[PDB]
Amino acid sequence: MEIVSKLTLKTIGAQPKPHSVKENTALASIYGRVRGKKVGQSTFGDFIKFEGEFEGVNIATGEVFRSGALILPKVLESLLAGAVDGENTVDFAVEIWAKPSEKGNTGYEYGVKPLIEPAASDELAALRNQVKAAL
Amino acid sequence: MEIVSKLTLKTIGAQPKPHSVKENTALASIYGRVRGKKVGQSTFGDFIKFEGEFEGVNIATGEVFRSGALILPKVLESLLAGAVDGENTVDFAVEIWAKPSEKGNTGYEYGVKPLIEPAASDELAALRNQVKAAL
Amino acid sequence: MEIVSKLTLKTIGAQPKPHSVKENTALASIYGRVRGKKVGQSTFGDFIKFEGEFEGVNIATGEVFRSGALILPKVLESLLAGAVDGENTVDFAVEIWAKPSEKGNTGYEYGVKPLIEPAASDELAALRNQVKAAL
Amino acid sequence: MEIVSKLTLKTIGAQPKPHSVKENTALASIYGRVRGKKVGQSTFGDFIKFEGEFEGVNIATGEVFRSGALILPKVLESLLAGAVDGENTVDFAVEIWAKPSEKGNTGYEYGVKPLIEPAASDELAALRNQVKAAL
Amino acid sequence: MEIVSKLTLKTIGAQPKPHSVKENTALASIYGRVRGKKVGQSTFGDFIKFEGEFEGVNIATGEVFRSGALILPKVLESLLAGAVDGENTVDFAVEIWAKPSEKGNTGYEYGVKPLIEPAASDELAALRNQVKAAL
Amino acid sequence: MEIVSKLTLKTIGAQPKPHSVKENTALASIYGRVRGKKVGQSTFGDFIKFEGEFEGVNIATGEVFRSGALILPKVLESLLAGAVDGENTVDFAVEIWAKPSEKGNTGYEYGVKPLIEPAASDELAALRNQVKAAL
DNA sequence: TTTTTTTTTTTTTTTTTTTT
DNA sequence: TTTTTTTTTTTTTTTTTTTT
Repeated sequence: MEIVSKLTLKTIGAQPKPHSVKENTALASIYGRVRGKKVGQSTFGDFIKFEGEFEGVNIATGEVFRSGALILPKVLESLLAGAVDGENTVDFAVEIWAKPSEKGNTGYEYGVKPLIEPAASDELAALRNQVKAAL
Repeated sequence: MEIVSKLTLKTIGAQPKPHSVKENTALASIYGRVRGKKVGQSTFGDFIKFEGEFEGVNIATGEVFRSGALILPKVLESLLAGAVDGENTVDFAVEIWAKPSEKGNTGYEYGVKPLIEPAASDELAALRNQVKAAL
Repeated sequence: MEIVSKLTLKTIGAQPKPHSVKENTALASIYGRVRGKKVGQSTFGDFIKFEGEFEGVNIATGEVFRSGALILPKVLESLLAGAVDGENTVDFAVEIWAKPSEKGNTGYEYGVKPLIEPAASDELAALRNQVKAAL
Repeated sequence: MEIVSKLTLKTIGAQPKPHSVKENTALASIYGRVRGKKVGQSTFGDFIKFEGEFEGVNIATGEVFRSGALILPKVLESLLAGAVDGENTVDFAVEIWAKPSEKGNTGYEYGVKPLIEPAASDELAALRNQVKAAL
Repeated sequence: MEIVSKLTLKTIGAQPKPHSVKENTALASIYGRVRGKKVGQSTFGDFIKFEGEFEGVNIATGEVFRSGALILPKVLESLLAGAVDGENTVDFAVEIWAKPSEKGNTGYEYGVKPLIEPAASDELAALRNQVKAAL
Repeated sequence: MEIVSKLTLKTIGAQPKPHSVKENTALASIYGRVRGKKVGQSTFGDFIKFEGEFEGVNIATGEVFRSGALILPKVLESLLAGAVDGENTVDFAVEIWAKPSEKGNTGYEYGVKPLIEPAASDELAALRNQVKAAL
C-alpha cells in the first residue's frame, strides 16, 4: 500500500509511454466513494478533482494505492461527474484500458469497463428481451 | 544507537543529495509513539514538531537513531497530524521512499509506504470484494 | 528495378506505420535530376511535383525504383524547390530518415541527410577555421 | 551533415536529460552568420528566432547540422540580439556548456564560452595592463 | 592516569580545533557514577556540574583521566540530568563524537553514542517487532 | 573566456567551501568600469548590483570571466559605492583574499588588496614623511 | 588558576495530454 | 559570511487513386 496525495494513472505508474500500445491492454482498477468535486484550470483545459476514499491497483505490478483525491481522464470524469451532485456519497468502480489510436498524439485512447452493473431503463430491457426472442 | 535532539532525514543521513535519484529507493524507517504536536514557523512555511518516543533506521547504513522530537515532510506530517488530536497517544510506523521528480528543484519526491495496515471502511471493503468477484 | 508513375515513400514501401519508430532509422535514398516543378492542391495543402529522372532505393529491402515524377515531404520539397528555378537541370541526392516525435499524429518526423556536400559561403568557412584553431 | 528546419540543442541532440549533469560539460558548438531576427511568443515567454546561415556540431557524437533558422537560450539570445541590429550581417561562434544548478527545475544551467575574441575597450585593457604590472 | 579537578573535552584534550572536522570522528569515552548536580552561570548561559566518580579516555592518544567533577555539553547534560534526581546514584557511559556542521561557529557538532543499552518501553518494542515481521 | 549574467565569487568558482581556509589565500582579481548601481533586497539584507564592464580571474584555475553585472561582498560594496555617484564612470581593480575567522559561520573572512594606488591626502603624506625621518 | 563555546528546521513540489 | 535562480517550448505527418 502506498499513500498518494492525488491518484492518477501517472501516480500509480499506469500511464503508457507514447507510441507503445500495440494491442488493447488493461492498466488500472479504481474504486472508491466520492463526496464532492472541484473544478480546476490547466494549460490543456479545465478538470475535475474528486474528494473521498479511493483505492487504486496497477495490473502489471499489482501495486495498491490509496488517496483522498482523484483526477481522471475526461471521459470517466464526465461519467462520474454526471453521477455525482450534492451531498450524496457515490460509490464507483471501473477498470481502465488502453487502445491503439492512429492519428493520436500519444498513440492510444483510454477505455472504460465498469465493474458495477450500471442502471438501464425498463424500456431498453424490453428491447433486449425482444432481440433475444427471434433468434 | 545514536541519540538525536530531533529526528529528521538529515539527522539520520537519509536526505538525498540534489539531482541524485535515478530510481525509486527507500531511505528510512520511522516508528514511534506520539503524545503531542507543536506548530513552528520557518522561511519556507509552517511545520509541525512531534513529541514522544521515536526510533529511526537508515537503510543504506543500518544505523539506528532515537529521539523525543520528530519533524517530517509535509505529506507524512499532514497524515500523522490528522491521526493525532488531544491526549491520546498515537502509534505509527512508516517507510520513507524517494522517487524522481522532473520539474523539481531537488530532483526527487518523497513517498510513504506504511507498515501498519491502516483503517478502511466496510464500504470500500465491499467494493474490493466486488472487484475480486468478476475476474 | 520497378517503374512507378510517381516516386513516394509509400510507393517504394518506405513510409513507416504509425506509432512504430522507436529509434532513428533510415528509410530511403533518392537521387535524380530535376527539369521542372508543378504545384498541386490536396486536402492537406499544396504540394510540388517534380519532373525529371529519379531513382529510389529502400534500405530494409534493397528494392530499386525509378520514375519521372517525384513528390517529397514538405521540408525536402522546400529545399529542392529553392534549389530549382527555370530551365536549369538540377542534380540532387539525399537520404531520408525517420525520428520519433512525441506530440505527433504519426509518432515520427522525417530527417534529411544529403549525400552531396552542399554549398557554404567563405565566411562560414572562416568561422569553422576559427573554431578549429583554439582547441 | 543533417539539414534541420530550426537549429536547437534539442534538434542536434545536445539538450541534457533532467537531473543528469554531475560536472561541467560541453554540448555543442554553433557558428554562423545572422541577417535578421524575429520575435515570437510561447507559453514560457517571448523568444527570438534568427535567420541566416548556421552550422552546429554535437560533441558527444560529432554530428554536424546546418539550418537557416536558430533559436538559442535566453542568455546567448540576449548577447547576440544586442550584437545584431538592422541590415548588417553578423558573424558569431560560441561553445555551449552545461553546469550543475542546485535549486533548478532541470538541474543544470547553460554556459557560454565564445570562440571569437570579443571587443574590449582600451580602458579595461589599461586595467589589465596595470594588474599584470605589480605581480 | 591523570587526576583532573574537572573533566571536560578540553581537560582531556578532546576538544577539536575550530574548522577541523572533515568527517565524523570519536573523541572521548566517559563513564562514571553521579551522586548530585549543581547549576552554575557563565557568559554563554547556565550549566550543570556533576559530582561523583568519573573516568575519561581520549581515543587519539589513549590517555586516561579521572575526576570527581564533570561538565558536559548541553545535550549530554540534558540527558544525564533528566536521568538523575535526588539521592540515587546513577551509572552512565557514553562515547562522544564530532560531526561537521555547516553554518556553525566552530564547524562541528557533538554526537552521543551510548555504550549501555537504554530503557525502551514495551510498546516501541512491539513496534520494532511488527517492523521486523513484514520484510 | 566565459560570459556570465552576473559576476560573483560563486560564478567564477572562487567562493571557498565552509571550514576550508587554513591560511590566507587569494581567490580572484576583479577589474572593470562602473556606470551605475541598483539596490536590491534578499533574505540576508540589502545589496548593490553594479552595471558596466567587468572582467574576473580565478587564481587557482586561471579562468577568465566577463560580465555586465557585478555583486560584491559588503565591504568591497561599501568602498566602491562610496567611490561611485551619478553619471561618472568609475574604474576599479581589486584582489580578493580569504582569511581564517574563528567565531565565523563559514570559517573565513574576505580581504581587499587594491591594485590601483588609492588617493591619500597631503596631510597623511606629511605624516608618513615625518615617520620616515627619525629612524 | 578559572568553565567555556557550540548550534540553528530545512527545502520540496506543481495536473497533465489525450482525442479528432 | 551565507543569496542575490534556472530551465522547459518554440510540433509533425497524413494525401497527392485505380481499375473495369
